[PDB]
Amino acid sequence: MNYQMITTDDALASLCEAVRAFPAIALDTEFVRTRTYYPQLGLIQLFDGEHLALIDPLGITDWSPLKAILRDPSITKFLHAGSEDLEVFLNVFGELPQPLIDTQILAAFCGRPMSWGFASMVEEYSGVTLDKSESRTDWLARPLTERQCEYAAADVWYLLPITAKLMVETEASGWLPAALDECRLMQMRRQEVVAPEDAWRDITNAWQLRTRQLACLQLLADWRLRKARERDLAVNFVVREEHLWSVARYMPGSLGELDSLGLSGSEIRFHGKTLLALVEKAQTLPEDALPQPMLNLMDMPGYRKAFKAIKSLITDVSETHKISAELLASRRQINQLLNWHWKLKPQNNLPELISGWRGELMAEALHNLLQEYPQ
Ligand SMILES: [Zn+2]
Ligand SMILES: [Zn+2]
Ligand SMILES: [Zn+2]
Ligand SMILES: [Zn+2]
Ligand SMILES: [Zn+2]
Repeated sequence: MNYQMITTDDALASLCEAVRAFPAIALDTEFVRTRTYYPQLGLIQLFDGEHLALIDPLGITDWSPLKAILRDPSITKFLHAGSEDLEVFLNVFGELPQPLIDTQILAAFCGRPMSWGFASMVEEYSGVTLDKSESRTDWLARPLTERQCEYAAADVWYLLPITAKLMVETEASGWLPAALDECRLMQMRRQEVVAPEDAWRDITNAWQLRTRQLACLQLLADWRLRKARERDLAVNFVVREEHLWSVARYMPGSLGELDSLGLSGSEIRFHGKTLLALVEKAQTLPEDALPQPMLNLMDMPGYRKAFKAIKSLITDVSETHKISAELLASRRQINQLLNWHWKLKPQNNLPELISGWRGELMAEALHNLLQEYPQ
């Protein structure tokens, strides 16, 4: 297994010139989890069957050649368990590769766990036991060690042959259309960008607040997300989630009160004045500018009965179509459908359970079931 380190624009351009003739490439990335808002990318790996490249983002300035490869419809891009990879791709390229297929998703439609690990999959198809000794290392350290490079290279080297095997297995089972739609769905979700004004909607206990308190949370979460993106710090390193909620709930009027609420010395010295000003702003906001209270799905009449009924339906669909119930519907997706049914919150698209491949399988049954619960 021979790999090439690519750290210059010219080398990247040369690589892509050769790769463009191939029908598919295996991709992967390595990044570290720190306190930054955007993950710190340490490496991108690519393999077309002949060229195995380890691309060092620190040495690249012009990504154009690779972005061209990544959007080329004649080159199928493959990865395994790529949720985080999608995040990194959007941050460095501004767009996701297409067409892009995830072997973990293909395997799930073939009967494997939605969380089937790369090493396990490689063991199954190649009989090779991967070395995980370099999995949790510092991908930003330089130069990377030979062992690190080998680990990174193996993630695409062994993936390519498996992509061909799984594409055949998935097609042979009749689930390829569904698997590709599912891959598209994950990609669409990752592309969604949260506007600062909507940051509050993702705080899971925001529903417990009254109108004035919620107006405060909206302003606070908007400010925090913008600050996080400005400083490149995860939102909780700006102001802890619990602390931000407390400011919204208790509507403090002094720095002394922020201390009483538990905010740290750093949060107070850097953001105290701002937080208090946001509270005051919400306090003086005109009622016609206040947000509507949230409707806790769990407190809607019939919720528990409907949830149980849907779970039961999913089980029947699962046994009939010989597909995992977890793949058919997660708790998140069931709640998404019920939030839609009862119009408990704004949703951009139709619920996943009654759209795309899932809808084709059970939308009729789900709509029939929902007739038992008043909108
Ligand atoms: Zn060239
Ligand atoms: Zn080359
Ligand atoms: Zn990955
Ligand atoms: Zn990897
Ligand atoms: Zn500011």
